Amino acid sequence: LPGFATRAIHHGYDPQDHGGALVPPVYQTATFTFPTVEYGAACFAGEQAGHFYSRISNPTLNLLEARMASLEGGEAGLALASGMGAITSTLWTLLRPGDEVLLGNTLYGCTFAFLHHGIGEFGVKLRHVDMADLQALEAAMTPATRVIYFESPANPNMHMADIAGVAKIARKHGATVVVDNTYCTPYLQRPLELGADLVVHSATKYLSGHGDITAGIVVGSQALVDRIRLQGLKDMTGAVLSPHDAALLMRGIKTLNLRMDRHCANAQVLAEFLARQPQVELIHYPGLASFPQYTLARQQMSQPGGMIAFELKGGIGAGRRFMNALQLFSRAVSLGDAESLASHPASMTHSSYTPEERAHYGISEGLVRLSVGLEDIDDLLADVQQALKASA
Amino acid sequence: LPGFATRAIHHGYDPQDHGGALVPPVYQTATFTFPTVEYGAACFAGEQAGHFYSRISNPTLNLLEARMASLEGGEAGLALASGMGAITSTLWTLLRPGDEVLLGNTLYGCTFAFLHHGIGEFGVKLRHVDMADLQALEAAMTPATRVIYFESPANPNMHMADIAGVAKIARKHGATVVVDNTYCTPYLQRPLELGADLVVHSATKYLSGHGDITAGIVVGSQALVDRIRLQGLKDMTGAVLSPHDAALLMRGIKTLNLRMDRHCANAQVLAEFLARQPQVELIHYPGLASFPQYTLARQQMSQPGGMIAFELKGGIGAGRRFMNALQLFSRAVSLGDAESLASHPASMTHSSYTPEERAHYGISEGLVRLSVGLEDIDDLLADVQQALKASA
Amino acid sequence: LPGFATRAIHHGYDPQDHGGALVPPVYQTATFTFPTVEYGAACFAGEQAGHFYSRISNPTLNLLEARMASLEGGEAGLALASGMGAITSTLWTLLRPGDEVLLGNTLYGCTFAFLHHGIGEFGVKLRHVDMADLQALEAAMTPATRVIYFESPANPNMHMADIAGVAKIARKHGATVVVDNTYCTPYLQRPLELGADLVVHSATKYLSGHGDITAGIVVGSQALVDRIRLQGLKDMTGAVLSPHDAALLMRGIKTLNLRMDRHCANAQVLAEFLARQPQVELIHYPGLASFPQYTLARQQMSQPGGMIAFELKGGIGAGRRFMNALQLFSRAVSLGDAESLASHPASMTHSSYTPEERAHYGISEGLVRLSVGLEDIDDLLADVQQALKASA
Amino acid sequence: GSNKLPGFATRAIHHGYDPQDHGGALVPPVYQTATFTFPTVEYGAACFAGEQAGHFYSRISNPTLNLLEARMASLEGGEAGLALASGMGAITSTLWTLLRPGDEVLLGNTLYGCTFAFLHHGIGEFGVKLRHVDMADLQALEAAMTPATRVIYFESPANPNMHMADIAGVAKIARKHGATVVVDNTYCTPYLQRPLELGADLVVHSATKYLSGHGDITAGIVVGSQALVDRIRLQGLKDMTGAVLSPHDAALLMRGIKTLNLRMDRHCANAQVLAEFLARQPQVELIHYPGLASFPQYTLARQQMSQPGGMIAFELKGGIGAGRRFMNALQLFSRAVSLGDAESLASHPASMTHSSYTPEERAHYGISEGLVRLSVGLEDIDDLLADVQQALKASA
Ligand SMILES: CSC/C=C(/NCc1c(COP(=O)(O)O)cnc(C)c1O)C(=O)O
Ligand SMILES: CSC/C=C(/NCc1c(COP(=O)(O)O)cnc(C)c1O)C(=O)O
Ligand SMILES: CSC/C=C(\NCc1c(COP(=O)(O)O)cnc(C)c1O)C(=O)O
Ligand code: MET
Repeated sequence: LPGFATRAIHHGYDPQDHGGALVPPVYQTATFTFPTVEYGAACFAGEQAGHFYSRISNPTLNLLEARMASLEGGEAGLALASGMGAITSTLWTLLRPGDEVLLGNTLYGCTFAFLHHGIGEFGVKLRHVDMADLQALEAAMTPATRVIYFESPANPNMHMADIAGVAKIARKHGATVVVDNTYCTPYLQRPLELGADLVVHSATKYLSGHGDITAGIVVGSQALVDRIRLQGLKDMTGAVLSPHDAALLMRGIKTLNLRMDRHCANAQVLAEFLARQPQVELIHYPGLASFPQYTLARQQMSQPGGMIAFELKGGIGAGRRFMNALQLFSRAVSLGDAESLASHPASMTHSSYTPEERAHYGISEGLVRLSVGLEDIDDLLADVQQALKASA
Repeated sequence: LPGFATRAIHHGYDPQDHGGALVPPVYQTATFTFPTVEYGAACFAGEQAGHFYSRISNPTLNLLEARMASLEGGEAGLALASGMGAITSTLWTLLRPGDEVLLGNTLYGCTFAFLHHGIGEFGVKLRHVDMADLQALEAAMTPATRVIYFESPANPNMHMADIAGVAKIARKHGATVVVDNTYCTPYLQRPLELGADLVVHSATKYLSGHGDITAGIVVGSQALVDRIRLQGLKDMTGAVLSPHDAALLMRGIKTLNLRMDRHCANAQVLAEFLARQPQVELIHYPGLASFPQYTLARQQMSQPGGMIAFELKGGIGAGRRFMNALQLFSRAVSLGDAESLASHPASMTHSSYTPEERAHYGISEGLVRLSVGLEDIDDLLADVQQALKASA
Repeated sequence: LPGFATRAIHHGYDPQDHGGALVPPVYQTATFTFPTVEYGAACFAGEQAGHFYSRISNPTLNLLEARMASLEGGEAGLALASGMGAITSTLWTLLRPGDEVLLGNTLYGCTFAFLHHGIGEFGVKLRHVDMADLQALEAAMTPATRVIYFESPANPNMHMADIAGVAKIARKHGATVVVDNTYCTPYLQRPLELGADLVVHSATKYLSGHGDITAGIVVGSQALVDRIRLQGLKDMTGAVLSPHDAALLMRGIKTLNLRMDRHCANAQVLAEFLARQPQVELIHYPGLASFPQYTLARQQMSQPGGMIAFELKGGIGAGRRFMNALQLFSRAVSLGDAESLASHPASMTHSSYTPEERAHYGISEGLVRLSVGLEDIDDLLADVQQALKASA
Repeated sequence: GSNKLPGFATRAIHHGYDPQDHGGALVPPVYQTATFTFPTVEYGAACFAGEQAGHFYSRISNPTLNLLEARMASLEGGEAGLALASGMGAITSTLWTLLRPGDEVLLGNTLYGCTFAFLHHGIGEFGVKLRHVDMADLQALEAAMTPATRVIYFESPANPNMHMADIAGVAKIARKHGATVVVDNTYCTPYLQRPLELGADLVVHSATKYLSGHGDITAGIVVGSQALVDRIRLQGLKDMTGAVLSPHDAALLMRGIKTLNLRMDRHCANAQVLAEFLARQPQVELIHYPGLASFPQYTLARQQMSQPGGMIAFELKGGIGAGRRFMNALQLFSRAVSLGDAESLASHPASMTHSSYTPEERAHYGISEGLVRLSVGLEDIDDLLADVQQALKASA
């Protein structure tokens, strides 16, 4: 097996099948023609290998899918119009009324809304559990539990789950484990190699790396991915990725290892800085020895990532003023871009929650989240220092 | 009030607001920054204009949306990753368990599959009514009836619905009427002006015109579109259109009127030709007097369209020989491209129906569907001529 | 031999050669690899047929080139980064110091600048001559004359050249005739079929049709085009066209016929309107019976085009008022877009600053030129009408 | 305080763009438009003159291209930038504006093939005189200067043999005599070498190579003084080449420049390990890599380039015959021209990038027949070593 960087650049592509083109040509085409109608009819049956319509399958997208599967260590992949496209296409195809889903305690806002105000209003039972407390997860398992879905680390407090420990319990009771691996990427964490069945990404984030597309990835077994493609995507969401955006995603993926290395090194220095500052009340960063689940972090992630969450002593007022004072960091949702970003999740990413749900599921009101970018670390520190003075 | 072609080129855009740029700049960006966090909070709350995240809203998508709303005569538009994106996003937000939806007799494969094997399996009631028969429709209206959905003309037999007749009934019972206007386009038929509440398009087809993007549009009232954007798209499908694809779609729309004229002219000559041939049992083209619903087609559609359906005497076997001998037409699914396409809906586009579930909903044995393109008519006649000779 | 529109959609491409893709895939790639190095050495020698570097040759560019060659009735085509790309690459290849180039009396501004302040200052002789007047052209020929270069119609006064008469005179001295066919496009005029050796285009204009790319085309004999590719383009200009832009150009070419029909019908109407107005001293439009070269225009052009130039009685000040009053027409240089455009070169384009510094070649004082777009003619008429009233 | 210059990486991501000026878009929107319009026709008069700041036509200037231009200027440490359709578009647009019949250009001993061909068979045939000089030999350069000498033009390291020039030294001689110094900086990028900071007047790039980094576009850049870059914009590009960069391709180039520092770091680290491995090998006659002490101009490399780069040049014992068999055995490296891509490439200049040269012009101007050039990519170094190791086995 070649190394991660070699596969992120080369896997699934030989230039000699495409006129020698070093870069794969872009199949910006909705439909594909047939030499005979029996050949075309065989394609629709699955009996012959080929393409007919890009919503179902497209060669540019397939190469992206194969490459991402290789990177996650899984069998098959599916590319979609957004991260929400990944999650919704996936869960619509795996759940039906009366099924129960076990959720991580804290979730990305639109995932939470999808579950509670979307598929949960169509007869699917939901129950939130602390996926780091394996006793409690075991106790919450019923025979109607079909899916355990969580993020590790969680957006946005960085709460972790023991993935292999959860997978053990799901094997024991017969549930499908679905992990949102957006924050880490396959470069830092591979939930399929720890017993998960499916992983989902917002490829909008680190995998793209440059903030210029919206996209989603699903990786897992050929059996599960084929059902998500032919039902979730085809019929229930229609979240088709543009070949153009798929080509850019592949372009971004070729520097993933180099980007994550720099994201992680910048974030480590910044986290250590913030931990020594008088205005900071507390800080969640997996790379800090004070991180509650530091041991599990080093067990599961090869590096501590580029995301930091912290609270300021002065509460929401100080957080507002910290944020307005930033000149190099931009005030924006999203993450995993070259540009450093900051946000207040209660008023933004986690707006979809009520005040009561945020307090119950762990989204504080004075919390700020930083996506640490690829800028020079001295420039980012100088920006942060002066914003802390301004926060008071 | 400027004419249709004028609005298809200019509506919603003044070059003076974007540094004089004649063509609108492409906002290929996932996220948008805020000058203060208060500004950002306000964007999420809805109480101020601007942008935050392209899955919810993007200025390039907004121009397309506003422009499509003008063409259709609606208050608001929404752009999505595909036709199925538009349909599913619309229906996932309007319906809940115990609601009923009355459908047209014939539907596009994946719409049918979505309805019966997707949302239908989540506690929603389906019932199929002839939407030309107002007596039957009235007798199907239960107080659970929340939505009325149909194509007119229908894919692929060309069945018309009485849009003003249906809307009359729906206004009395408080039902929302949704019309898939893909085949006609706003240039030929505007269902909102005949009383529909929402129109959906596969913009993949005539609106793009060139077969290079997959895309969907929803147009209707502000209040319905706002709900479909903020629930269906945001939370339940994530069917986000690429700004790149939206700029290609806007580019296509700029020649819609000229393209539709030529599609219609070419298809008229070809339909009239196919009527006169001995190998043809029947034919469904709205611009022949022979067409069963000719009078209703003239009241809704300003021209008869680019699509022909027909049967050969010889049946399924003669279909194969005809299709396989076409040398200018291509054997492929889809429609509304510059290139002329030929399709066998049983094995291809309507494969999602079981054998003789096709026959319950009017999908014949030896039905060949043509999407007539923009090529020189004499070349299209010659090609069809020699193909009929080879089907003997 | 298939019709013009059929060739503009299909020529040189079969979907069976590229996985069935209806639309050709875009080779957005700088380099191409070789299976062995003997294969690679052959490619640079010209022995083996393949690809090595997009600046020299790219499959996406080749398809565009073959298609543009088919439309103009030429052996071969070359795609370049702009119309000036095409013109400069052509002339740098064909001329050396001491060679003379014979020039149409009026020329596009940058072509004039290139000839006079560029290649003319490297020892190449220039002479301007009326290319309608065969007596003076024959008298102007010298042994040094190697190239005869002109536009017909000539920007911006619509003056015409006798292409077949010029070619006949060129054949007697072995000189190469190069026609800028930008205004007409191959749909309206085909200078190669009237005896010219090479045609050049700003494909930026009508061929694109939508104002979103800059591109040049050269079409002519294989031997000439090979040399412009391997000398002009490769070494002397580096005016490489992006494959992405070449894909868009081909997308524009698919509606060239329909767009040109509409451009011309709109311009005929606006010309007939302006010819009768009291504010209008003089008008140049090939379709008007009063047009000085009406008979010659109709020998060479199948339709009279989308461009109009006219003179207002009030001179420079009236020109400004008219231009400033247009609400629908945009004040811009360029032509051939869906959007209607107006320029008033006496508010300074064609590079010159006073009366008498003007009018060596026919650029005047109250001359405004219109690129008549694809909008509804009643809207265009209304806009021109109110602008005429404001000009008084 | 605030008068400190931001770091290279910060400027490669941010310089010249505030999201506030474009509806908050984090990524600049792409101006894929040929033409721009005016609010009045007097405002239009001033934009072809140059009293008013603004836009009219993309072949002259465009907001997406201006951002790219200003950003590359910042990185090179020059006043202004220009974006063109290719490396050759940058070179030709520059030389067509600076030279006229009677002028002499002093040229580095070895040049990229199409640059050589442009000079000898192109602009040379239009009355411009040419002289080659070893630009590492400052005494020879001084001796070669004449009062008709107008431009000094060279690459450093040169394509394909890695020969170098003392840029600071050439600039000093040029200051004294009055010539304009133009350096093709393709190989190093502004991350490794900044010829304007050493005294050059203009730098040109094939941005097709490391700046893009991903092999999907063709593109050129010129950076220099405002006066010289304006002249090149309005004469070379506008009238003499028309080598206009697509705004789409300029957006991709900017996307690539955001990872230039990281990619270059990894190119150099990979090539260094690979060069040391090739130095130890029995099949290898010689090897030119600037990071080995055996490199003829080792101290000059160290003095001008902050890292040794991604390009290796070597020769096998067995000559051209052994080249053939080695290159045909590679399975991770690709056989192709170009360089500075994520994918590792191997080529053979005499039949490839330098085919424009005649056989005696290759022996003269330092281009051997058995020379094999490597552009070391971003793959895992153990995968690359293994591929080169098994390829040397089959070349025996
Ligand atoms: C409320 S707007 C902020 C969007 C952000 N996140 C998105 C996201 C998605 C969904 O992915 P798209 O569908 O690609 O966004 C899925 N999974 C995770 C862990 C995510 O963080 C944000 O973090 O700020
Ligand atoms: C025979 S095709 C090989 C392409 C290679 N070279 C490119 C190049 C250019 C020209 O730049 P575009 O015009 O952008 O290619 C200019 N200047 C330098 C120092 C270059 O290396 C090659 O080395 O293999
Ligand atoms: C399985 S092959 C599909 C190609 C065909 N139709 C699609 C279609 C859609 C769906 O739209 P996307 O989601 O944009 O394809 C919606 N509405 C209508 C009337 C449609 O015809 C076809 O061959 O008729
Ligand atoms: C730099 S002058 C540009 C003029 C414009 N391209 C025209 O067609 O007239």
